[PDB]
Amino acid sequence: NAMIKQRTLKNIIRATGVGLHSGEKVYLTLKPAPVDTGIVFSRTDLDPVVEIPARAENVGETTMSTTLVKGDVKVDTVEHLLSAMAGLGIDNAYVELSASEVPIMDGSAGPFVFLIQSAGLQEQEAAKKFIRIKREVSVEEGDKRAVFVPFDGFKVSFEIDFDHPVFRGRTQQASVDFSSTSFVKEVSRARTFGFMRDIEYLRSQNLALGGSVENAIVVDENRVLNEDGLRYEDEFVKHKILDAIGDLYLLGNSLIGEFRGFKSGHALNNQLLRTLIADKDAWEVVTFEDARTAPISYMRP
Ligand SMILES: C[C@@H](O)[C@H](NC(=O)c1ccc(-c2ccc(Br)cc2)cc1)C(=O)NO
Ligand SMILES: [Zn+2]
Repeated sequence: NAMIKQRTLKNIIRATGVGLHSGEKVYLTLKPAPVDTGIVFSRTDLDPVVEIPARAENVGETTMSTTLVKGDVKVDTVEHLLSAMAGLGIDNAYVELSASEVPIMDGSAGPFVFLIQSAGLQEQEAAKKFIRIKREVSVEEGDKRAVFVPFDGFKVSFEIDFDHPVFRGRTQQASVDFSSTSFVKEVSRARTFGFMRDIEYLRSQNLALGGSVENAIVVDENRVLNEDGLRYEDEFVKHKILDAIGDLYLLGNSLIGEFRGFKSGHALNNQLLRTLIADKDAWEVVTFEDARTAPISYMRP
């Protein structure tokens, strides 16, 4: 039988861009890593070089993006790159950065999934480990909720709630079941977004210095300002799904289960992970010695 194997990169990937929040120019380098390394961020601009494993315990700030911290060393906005890594089944990789923030690229996981697939994937000689949800686990705060439900595969449901003319109809909720729907085709191209009133407040405080219509959907009181429009009819809720997939990948292993989110953000997503990790009776580590019988499928490398 053919086991589901761990994956890394076949070749080194190089990217350049700007941090959404910092506005700083950053050089990103993706490198192959040995079996059981996981995703590890590396700040190569520092002396000595500081390594931060992409794990729930290393999550610092969770206000507008997911930030990893080790001492006072930070790696900001890891969620879109981790979403791309999770979507393509990359287990092990070194993510080298020349600055404290992952480049925003076009605001989606699209440019990352393209850079990874261009370099190609390398299957490694070790079984891929999955975390299977055995019991329900939920976290709430006010009207926000995030839940893990046992499910034979991988499924993400998300609902947003904006009282705004652009956000009416069935476009405010989406469910993606990865047994029948491609992360690449239906999720990866969904861009980050911001409302003009919030952006004006951020700018007044010298925040979100790298943001523009080139790396985000900008919505005022009545419309989308981007001249070229949306990539999906429900691009906003698909971006929240992209975010949830990246934040969930801080578990350090692919999930076998279902995520449901209602107005959930980076903070509640990480509180859900921390609650699941603490509740050892709600999950177990599984491997698939026969890919045929597996409830999750990855694209060929
Ligand atoms: C969607 C939301 O959860 C979050 N994005 C933001 O908080 C955010 C997105 C864009 C801007 C922004 C866009 C354009 C301009 Br001009 C300035 C800021 C600010 C914050 C996000 O994608 N986190 O991963
Ligand atoms: Zn995002």
